[PDB]
Amino acid sequence: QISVRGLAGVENVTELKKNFNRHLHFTLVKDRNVATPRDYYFALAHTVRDHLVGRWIRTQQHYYEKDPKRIYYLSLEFYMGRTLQNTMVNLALENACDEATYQLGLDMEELEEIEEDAGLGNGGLGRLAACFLDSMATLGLAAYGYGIRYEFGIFNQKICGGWQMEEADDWLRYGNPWEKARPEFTLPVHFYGRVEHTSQGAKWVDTQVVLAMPYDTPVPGYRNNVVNTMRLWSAKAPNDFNLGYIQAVLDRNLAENISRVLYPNDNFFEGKELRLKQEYFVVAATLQDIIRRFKSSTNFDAFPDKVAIQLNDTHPSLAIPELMRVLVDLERLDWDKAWEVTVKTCAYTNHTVLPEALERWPVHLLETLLPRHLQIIYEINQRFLNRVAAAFPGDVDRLRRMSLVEEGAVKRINMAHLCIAGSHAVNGVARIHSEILKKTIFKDFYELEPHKFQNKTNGITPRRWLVLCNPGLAEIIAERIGEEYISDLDQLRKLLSYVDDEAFIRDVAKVKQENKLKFAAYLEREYKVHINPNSLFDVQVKRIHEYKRQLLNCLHVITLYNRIKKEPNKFVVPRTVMIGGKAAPGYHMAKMIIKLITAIGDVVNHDPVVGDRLRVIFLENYRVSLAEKVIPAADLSEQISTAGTEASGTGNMKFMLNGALTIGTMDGANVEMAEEAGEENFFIFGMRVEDVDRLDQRGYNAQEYYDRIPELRQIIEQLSSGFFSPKQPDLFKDIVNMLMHHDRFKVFADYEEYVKCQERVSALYKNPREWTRMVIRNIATSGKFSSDRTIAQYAREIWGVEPSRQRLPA
Amino acid sequence: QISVRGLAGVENVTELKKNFNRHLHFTLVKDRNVATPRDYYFALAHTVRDHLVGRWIRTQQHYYEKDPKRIYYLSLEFYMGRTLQNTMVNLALENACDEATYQLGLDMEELEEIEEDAGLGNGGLGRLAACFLDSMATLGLAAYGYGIRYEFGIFNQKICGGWQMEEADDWLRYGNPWEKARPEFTLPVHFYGRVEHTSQGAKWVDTQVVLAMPYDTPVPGYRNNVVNTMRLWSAKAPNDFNLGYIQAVLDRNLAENISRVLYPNDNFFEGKELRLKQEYFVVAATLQDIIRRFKSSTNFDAFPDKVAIQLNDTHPSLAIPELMRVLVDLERLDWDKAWEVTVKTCAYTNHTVLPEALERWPVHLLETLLPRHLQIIYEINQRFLNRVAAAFPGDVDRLRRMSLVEEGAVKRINMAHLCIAGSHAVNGVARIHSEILKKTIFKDFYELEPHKFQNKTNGITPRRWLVLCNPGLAEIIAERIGEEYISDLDQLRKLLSYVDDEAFIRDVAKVKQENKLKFAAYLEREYKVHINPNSLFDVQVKRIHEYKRQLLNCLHVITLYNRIKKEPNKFVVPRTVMIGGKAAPGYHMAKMIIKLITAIGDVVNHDPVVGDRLRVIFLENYRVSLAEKVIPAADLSEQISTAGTEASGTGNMKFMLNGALTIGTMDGANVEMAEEAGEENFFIFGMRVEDVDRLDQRGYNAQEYYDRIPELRQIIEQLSSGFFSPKQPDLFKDIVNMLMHHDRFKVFADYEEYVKCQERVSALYKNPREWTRMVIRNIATSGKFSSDRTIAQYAREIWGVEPSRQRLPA
Ligand SMILES: O=c1cc(-c2ccccc2)oc2cc(O)c(O)c(O)c12
Ligand SMILES: O=c1cc(-c2ccccc2)oc2cc(O)c(O)c(O)c12
Ligand SMILES: *Cc1c(COP(=O)(O)O)cnc(C)c1O
Ligand SMILES: *Cc1c(COP(=O)(O)O)cnc(C)c1O
Repeated sequence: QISVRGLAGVENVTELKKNFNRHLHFTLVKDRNVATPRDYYFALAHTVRDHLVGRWIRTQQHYYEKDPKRIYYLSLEFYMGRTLQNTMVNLALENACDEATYQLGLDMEELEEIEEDAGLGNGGLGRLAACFLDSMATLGLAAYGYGIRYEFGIFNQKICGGWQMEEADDWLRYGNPWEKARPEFTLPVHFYGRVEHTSQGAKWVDTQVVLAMPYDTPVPGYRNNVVNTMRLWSAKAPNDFNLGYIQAVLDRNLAENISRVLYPNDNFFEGKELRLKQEYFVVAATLQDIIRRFKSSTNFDAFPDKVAIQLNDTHPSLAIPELMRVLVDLERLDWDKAWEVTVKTCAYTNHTVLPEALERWPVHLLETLLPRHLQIIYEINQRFLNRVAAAFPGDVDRLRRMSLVEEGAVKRINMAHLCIAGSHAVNGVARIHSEILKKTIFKDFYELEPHKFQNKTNGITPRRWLVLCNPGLAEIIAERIGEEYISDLDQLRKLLSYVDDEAFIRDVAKVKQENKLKFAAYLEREYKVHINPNSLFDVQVKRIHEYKRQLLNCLHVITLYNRIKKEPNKFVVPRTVMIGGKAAPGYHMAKMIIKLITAIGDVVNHDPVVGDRLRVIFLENYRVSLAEKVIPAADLSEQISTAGTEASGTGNMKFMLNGALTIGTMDGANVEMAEEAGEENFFIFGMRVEDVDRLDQRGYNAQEYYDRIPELRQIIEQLSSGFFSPKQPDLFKDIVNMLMHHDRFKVFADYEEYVKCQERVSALYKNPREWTRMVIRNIATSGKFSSDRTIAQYAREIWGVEPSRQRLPA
Repeated sequence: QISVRGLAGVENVTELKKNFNRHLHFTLVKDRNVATPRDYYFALAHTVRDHLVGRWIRTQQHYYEKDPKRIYYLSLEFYMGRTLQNTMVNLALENACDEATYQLGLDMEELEEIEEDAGLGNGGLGRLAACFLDSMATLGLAAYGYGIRYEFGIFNQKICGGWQMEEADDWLRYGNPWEKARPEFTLPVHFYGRVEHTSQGAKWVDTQVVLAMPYDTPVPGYRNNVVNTMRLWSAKAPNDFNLGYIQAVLDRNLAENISRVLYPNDNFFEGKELRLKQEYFVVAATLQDIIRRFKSSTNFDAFPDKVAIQLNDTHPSLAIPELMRVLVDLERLDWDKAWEVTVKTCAYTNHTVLPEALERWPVHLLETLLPRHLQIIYEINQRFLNRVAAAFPGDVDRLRRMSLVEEGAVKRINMAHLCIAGSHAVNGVARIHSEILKKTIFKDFYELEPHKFQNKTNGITPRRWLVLCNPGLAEIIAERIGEEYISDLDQLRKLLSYVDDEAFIRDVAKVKQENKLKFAAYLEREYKVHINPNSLFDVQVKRIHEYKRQLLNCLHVITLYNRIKKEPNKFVVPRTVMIGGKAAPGYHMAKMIIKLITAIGDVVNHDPVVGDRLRVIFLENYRVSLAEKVIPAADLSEQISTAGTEASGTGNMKFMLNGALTIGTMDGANVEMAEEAGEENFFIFGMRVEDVDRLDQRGYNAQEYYDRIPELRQIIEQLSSGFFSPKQPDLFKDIVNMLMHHDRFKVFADYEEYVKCQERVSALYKNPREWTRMVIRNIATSGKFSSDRTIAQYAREIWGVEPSRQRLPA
């Protein structure tokens, strides 16, 4: 149908049909009389997977012979979403499979909808990992993602009476045709036990063993025939485990719980033992696999020339003392040489400055669980602090601030400090965030080793985030500038020369229109709710947090509502306000915010005076595959975190790429995006970082805003007095109370500027031609935010490897 | 190579090679450079499985169109062993696969050794189920085996210091290429809850739900292109299960424990709640599948014309009240019509008279777990006892004896009584066992309903138990009488005309010789132990029990030893005594017997005066695949249970078929085997049933035997005084104590006759020609003990369906 989806060659189509029928018969053991749509999905998945395997085997063979430096991307999260369409897109099979399926009388698009998300992450950090794997394969890097094969990923969110309920996400129930179990490469991981000192050094003894079984998933590059591996470990008990009889067998569950479930906290540290076991399990099994591969080429001097380990946040920070343990305890290198190798191997990416996200493990946990690692940690600390003492003699406060060991009722290890001491590079994830690392929370470390600290602004894959989810937009762009921009997104810059082209303005706006009709329809089918597709689609989708200020958005929604009620007969630009995202299960406040949103929707959606001028929708179960649908359909992207709190964001980038305008604060990558498009092409408002700091220095007093802004006061009164909750008048008193007295995120301080700026958005939307021209300027300047750019910068400035666009042979 | 293994056609061999390489590449994702022997096994398994699927789909389609009466064989155990070779044999692919593998430079026989046993049973009862499935498919019956997919089958047995240690049997670790998950046919099973009575009848409410997910395994008939299904249920939690968050997810394990592990008791009842859950889980999920299939043809009158349910022991006895529950509570039939349908549907096979095997569930367990079933049970009981009252008026003792409810400190349900009341047929498993059911333990039931009680003597499949494990013997038989005997074992009778044929005597004896060399070699390789292959192979293999009298065998071994020590320079026929089998984990006595055997082996195998005249080997980890190796190699089969205790046996039949002579009591099927071969062709000794009864009537006093038999006294003194355990002199005092004071199985009463009869065996073994002639008479008369005969008798006299040897089209 559309060109970017590749060729439907006669031969190709015939082969796909025959392979489909082969899998349906031999793999699924069905005929056409009994097959369900699910059977059909699986037959297609197996047919497509068969095209990946030869390329997978050739790529892995290529790395064996050439022996390039290998990149190991360690993460507790890989938020992959669906694999089938992505695989078609990257192998250029999309149109052929469309044709083949059509001719067997099936709708490929219906079969696509049957695949479960691989929801092995919370939000930004795990989706980033997924984008990075795509980019590493597209750039020909010898890269491996390593993580945990959780049996249950992020919970499925159901809204019941306006409250979130969590259901287990049983994503393996029907099988995963993408993974290959590799039970032959099972490795032991040790826990508990104790340290004995011999003449022969320290020995870690009387440990409990858990086995780590790896599952490999192929990661295809974009049309280059490279297929890299994502390896996820599963926990299995040893066969002599516990070994009355029955209970010993049933107790195998305690060891296998390690890989059972993803912790569903986004940007929040919970100090539970099972989480620490997860962290150690992935690090220990991964390092042994790393060392094994290196030995198949005694001489550890070359180890950092052959290996890079990237730590995605501090979650795999134990890689540092684990690598020391192996080099010192098992390979018998002396301390200083081991440390040298460790530092040159490891690099740390920080993802947040929020203090509640920082991992600080109680010493007594590490003592019981990983006694040897604790000793290595104290030793790292001592040698590190001796270096601080020598550079800053007499500065006793600096020593206490920089210690890996924090004093207190409970002693704790600061995992961020350990990552910094034990890495040759530390990066933040957007320019302002990296600056903040240098000026505030890692200032002391920056003064000791300025050379360690770098920026690598985040990006997103234009494969998933444009060609896959927005084929119509991909197509009208390709019609003008060709197809090359897909692996070279800077080429979108060529579109600035079409900003005054009537046919292009028309086509951009038509795509948006088609995307909106398609989403409006999807809302009706799967969730029985009726929207005006001529309204402005005002979207905020992301995890529910106080720092993300879904609450600021609510205040605006209520403001529009109160303006309509006051002047019912005035014209207003119609809007559909869509907010979606999951709350962490024990995050009470986040759960109250979901409930407030549904309560506003209960009042606004049923008021006959409002008509179809304003609708408030809560998008249930927000996840990667819902993002693929709602983002192409958006007009306005809400990115309204208090300046200084969103390290980067990546949602902001998805929407820029897909033809939405942005209203946001100067936070995170919003700053770079505004600089790329021009500030006049962006809806910037609110305090800057400097403003937040000024306000904190004299004290934030929310009452001042309440006293001076009558629109704001009316909103608070409505909330307090039961307007949004007639059956429980005081239902929202925690929200009000927090806003008036305990708001770390300064919702009221940004309210006036926000509402004003929202009026400018409305004014521009009345003028379709100028809106679409500003959109074109956004899309045309989104090149920088390709994760292909990000990855090339990690490769050159951290890993010391050269990216390559060369295709391997077919 | 050998004819019975089928044709190696040029085309067939070429296709197998290409399919092998396809699976190695696409299914296993390996090339020849990285593949392990395990990879090679899997490639072959997938290649062979592909030949089963078309036949599987055609067979199941055939049953849909013809709609024959369907047989449902319900069992908590299916002891399948390995599948690959059996599948080749039944599809006539064996020689082609041999050729194909050879040409790719692989030894098929090495790859065969890599497959794990499917060890989903304890012993005789579960192997019987496996033989029956083979026979049902060979006879063209529309039959389904239903059971539980246990994650851990019977434990792997390791001998450590002469003691059994149990290790978990993780048989799915590497995947099972034979099964097909069928997650779309998942069904709910209910537990706990309570009964409400409406005007609308009783309703079972507030239950916990566990889901039953089915896995299907193909069962191929012998060269008839029929492939039947074995469906095993796995337990899964519902997604809203429990649904802090993490703990709720981890607690999913409590529901999934139902299918985790096989209870490793053979012929012993342990009244634990988890076992009752297993029993209900398989019955509830199976009945719903049965009813569903029946409805896809309101009218339950025809239900027994379309369905037979065979209960393999009382383990699925809850099928009876479950079927009542569904008919009465859900379909709203009146009681009497439901009962009529239930009785005509169900049939019960009893497998033992040992009282410790009888299942008697405490009322309080059923009350909590299955409150509605308990009410149906009391109602069944009441109506049943009213029928007894009317036939035997005034006989109040009969009422108490026949009750389904036993009185006592703890009230209990007698599951055997329930099976009898609720079945149109009850059978024992050998002629004497069925007679004993009529005369002793079910006498009262037999007087009420004589017509219910039948015999169906057990048999074994000559596919696994001859062609597969003993191809050389199969071949020299086929050379004389052709190949037809494989599905018509009565044709072995034709061999009596070769009893005086020198070439045939020579070939029978040569096969035995080859089998012994092959086993002698296998002992050396895999277990480092050195045997004389010119000795008599004296084998006792079976579960370790007191009733099976491994101890009587030990006494004989020690007797031979003491005779050699007394007259070292006398000639004796050399023997290798091999004893193997597992003990139930908490069966202390069974565990002491294993230890005694190893202790005798410690003394006998290291005595230089004995030389290679006597060896005592404990065969570790006895299981189906070890039986396939040791049985073809045996000369003498020990079947020496106290008369009246072994309901049938089936091991006895395997050895008869494979050219061993038998020494045994008149117990079980030994009686029918002796009657088939002629008593002069069998080594019969010991008390008959009548003798045991006479001895019980006046009191068994072991001291009398000790006082009168000096050989016996010396043995007891040696045991008592530490001869077999120098480091712990009193190690065997429980054994001695039991033998002298508390022996229910009368080991001493049979000792003298046993030793004498063992001398006759030795005398015949000195005369190779006459030994082999007696062997020929055994093999030639083993026809009756084909499970094809057994199954044809169940089909005609219980199920009311006609067996068929017609082949379905290819
Ligand atoms: O996920 C959570 C995130 C945050 C949070 C608060 C302020 C700023 C950043 C993150 O607080 C929490 C507090 C809790 O008691 C809890 O159970 C949680 O799961 C969270
Ligand atoms: O499996 C068992 C079999 C028998 C047995 C004893 C005499 C006749 C038949 C069977 O006794 C037992 C006693 C136990 O205490 C025990 O834990 C067991 O597992 C068993
Ligand atoms: C991109 C993405 C995120 C990150 O969104 P932010 O707005 O950067 O917080 C979270 N969840 C999903 C499903 C995503 O696709
Ligand atoms: C046949 C068989 C049995 C039954 O043997 P008996 O001598 O009848 O008790 C038990 N275990 C295995 C592995 C078998 O093959």
